[PDB]
Amino acid sequence: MKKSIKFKVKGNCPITKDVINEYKEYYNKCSDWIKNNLTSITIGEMAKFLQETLGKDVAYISMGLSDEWKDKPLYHLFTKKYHTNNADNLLYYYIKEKNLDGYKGNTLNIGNTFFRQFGYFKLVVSNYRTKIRTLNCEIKRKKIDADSTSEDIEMQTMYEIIKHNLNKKTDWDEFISYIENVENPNIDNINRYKLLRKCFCENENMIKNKLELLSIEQLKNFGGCIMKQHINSMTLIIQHFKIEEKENSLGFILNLPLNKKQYQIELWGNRQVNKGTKERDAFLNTYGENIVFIINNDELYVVFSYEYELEKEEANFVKTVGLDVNFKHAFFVTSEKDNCHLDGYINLYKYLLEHDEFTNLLTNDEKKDYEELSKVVTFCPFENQLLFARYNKMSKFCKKEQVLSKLLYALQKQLKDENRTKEYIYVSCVNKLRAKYVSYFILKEKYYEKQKEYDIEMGFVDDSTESKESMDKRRTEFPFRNTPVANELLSKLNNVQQDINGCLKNIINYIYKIFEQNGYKIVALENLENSNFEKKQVLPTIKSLLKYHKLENQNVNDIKASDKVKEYIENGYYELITNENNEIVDAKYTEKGAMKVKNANFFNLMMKSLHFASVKDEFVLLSNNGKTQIALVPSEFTSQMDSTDHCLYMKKNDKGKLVKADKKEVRTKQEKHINGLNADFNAANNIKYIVENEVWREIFCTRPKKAEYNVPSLDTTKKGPSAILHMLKKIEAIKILE
RNA sequence: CUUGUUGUAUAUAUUCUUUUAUAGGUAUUAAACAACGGAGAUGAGGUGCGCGU
DNA sequence: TGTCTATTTAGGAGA
DNA sequence: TGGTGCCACGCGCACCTCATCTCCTAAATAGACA
Ligand SMILES: [Mg+2]
Ligand SMILES: [Mg+2]
Ligand SMILES: [Mg+2]
Ligand SMILES: [Mg+2]
Ligand SMILES: [Mg+2]
Repeated sequence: MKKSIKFKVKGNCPITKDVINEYKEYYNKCSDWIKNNLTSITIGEMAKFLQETLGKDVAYISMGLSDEWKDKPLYHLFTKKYHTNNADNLLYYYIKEKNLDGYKGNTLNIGNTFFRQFGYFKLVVSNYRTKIRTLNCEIKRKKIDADSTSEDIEMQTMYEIIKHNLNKKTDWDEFISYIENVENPNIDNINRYKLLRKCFCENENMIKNKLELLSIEQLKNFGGCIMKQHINSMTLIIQHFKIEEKENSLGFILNLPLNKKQYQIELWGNRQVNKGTKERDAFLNTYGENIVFIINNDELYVVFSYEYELEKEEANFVKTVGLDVNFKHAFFVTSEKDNCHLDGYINLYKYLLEHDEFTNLLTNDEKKDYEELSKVVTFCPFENQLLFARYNKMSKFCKKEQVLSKLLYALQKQLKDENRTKEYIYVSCVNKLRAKYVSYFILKEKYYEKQKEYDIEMGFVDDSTESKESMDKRRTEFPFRNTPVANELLSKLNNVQQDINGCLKNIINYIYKIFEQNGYKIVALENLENSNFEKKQVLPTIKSLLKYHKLENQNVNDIKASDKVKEYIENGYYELITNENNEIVDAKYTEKGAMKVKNANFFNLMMKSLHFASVKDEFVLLSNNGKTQIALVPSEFTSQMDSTDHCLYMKKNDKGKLVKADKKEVRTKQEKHINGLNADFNAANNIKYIVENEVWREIFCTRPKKAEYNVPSLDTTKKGPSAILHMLKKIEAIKILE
């Protein structure tokens, strides 16, 4: 397979930001024409024009006037059945004969072949291929009543196939049995899905054809592929260029055709391609025609590609370990009791408990929970509530955060003194990660505050909704992103997130090398794909407490609102500024309510900024060269199933039916599972079981294929609670709860 | 050219920064450890703010 | 009369 | 479900994560300049 190496240009280069901007504008004009004619023009018309004017007996004109494509619209060139080069040539020479992109050359006089046809136009065509070949549909949900039109119900069945992935009839049968068979079902939700399931069977193929028709019909409203204003990149493909080792140096030289002559661009050396290594030999003998110019941080970089041989190892199944990912007490918990057998490993929870100062702050049960976690093999102590004590100064966890931080930094300095580099790097990165997330949160909140200030200041008066044109033009003419305030905040946020990513990579590398050193052949992980959880608790804001809640002119003495609104009013969250007649004119977030809003934002943003569903990607990248491999398992009911029986907990019903027990019934406390273990130790030991048992490995995990770059040795196709729950029942992996 | 990017110092000084404050900016001192397939686009989501309901 | 660099073209069913 | 601990509709303007796909070629000829 082909890899990449970046190089930094050492001197001055003709490639400036203006050249790249001109390239980008040419991209935009070409894509604008393509989007304006994606269905209006036919392939046969373009081919006929070329044959009549230029008059060539070439294959790209013969295939365009063939009967397969003579009548079809322009977007069929981007489908995977049409010949790639033939479609490129037909489109390019039609646009060129017509001058449809307004091309008048370029500033550096770069060879028009290497700049226009095989540069921006080639990227445009390759982008429009991705759009067409993965064409989707956009349907807005709607509640269907008992007496509703056929068109409304027909659309909603297509909607449910799009979102919930209901292809086969078994997909519907599992989904209904997942929704139905649970304590306290929602009758309204089941009625809609049953109606749509009935409709799906009667028009199943018509649904699959109307989906395609609607996708093609929506392509008219497509805005086209647009090269963003923040790109600062340019790709040229040149068949004949040269890369030579610079004599008496560790650098390289790029000989490039620039305005009918040869230009030389000097490149800094790269430790990925060193003089005595085999990677320099592979790079220098197998590089490709791809050349990238990118301006990152006001500096020019050059990218290339080259071939390489991958010797990634196969799975072994001799010693496996699971791993759950959490946020409340530990970042990573394995499925292995710590018994002073792993080498290079240090227990930070078994370090915290050795100090009397920390345990004295612990209540009797909390102390037992920490002593519970300290026997497992854990990593990177993250404390969601203790960390928020840094921002919320009037908190109840403040003294615990101070002691935790002090002990952690003392351990860091001690490890630095004793020359234990891997452990020292790990501890320092844990400290820095905890510190940097708070900075990220502060910067995000400031961004929100400044945006609100700017919007209220502008005072956008718009005539009507439902259309952008009716609204004030200033709302599009002067958006908040343009002002200088927004740019500094985003720069600071990007820097903080970069630090976070680096620290996380260091921690994961530590974990992987610990597992690799002792002879663990496979590491199993959850298949995490979403981390954008909804903000499940947002207090009714000032606008929403007076408009949607209709509390604007009600009575404080007699509040005609919801029970939850009564709960909120009873506590001091709000400041109702009533008038002389006890009519509310304004409402203000008090200190308690504002702090609650900040807390909700803090925990919601923690899921994303720490890249919850991307640590398996780091483990895969480390598994590309290492001896330990990676297995991805479905992340359903792993923190809801017994690790000592490998069974689910299902209770009876009022009708005597076995249904699914609530997730909060097998989980009394968030740290304990009813089986008498730690839930993270339970969840990680569930994860290991799929790999451990040959039966479950074949049932849930895909067959081991050839080793590939960024590919787990074991992966999963099934995605969804209904899919996993259905398979769990069929193998009798179920026990009856009390 | 003892050479690229990113992470790692609770390191020295600062009438620096609450818009990174157990951290950064600005200017120094030091050491190794590690990872590195790049570009663009499209799509699905979540979240912020304003105008309406 | 070379001597380098830009620039077309690349299939398919049909036979 | 997973992470926590359970949550309003339209129009827009912006920022983030995560998934997926394209693409990384070679020969032969035409032209620019002496
Ligand atoms: Mg988990
Ligand atoms: Mg940094
Ligand atoms: Mg867990
Ligand atoms: Mg660097
Ligand atoms: Mg470095």
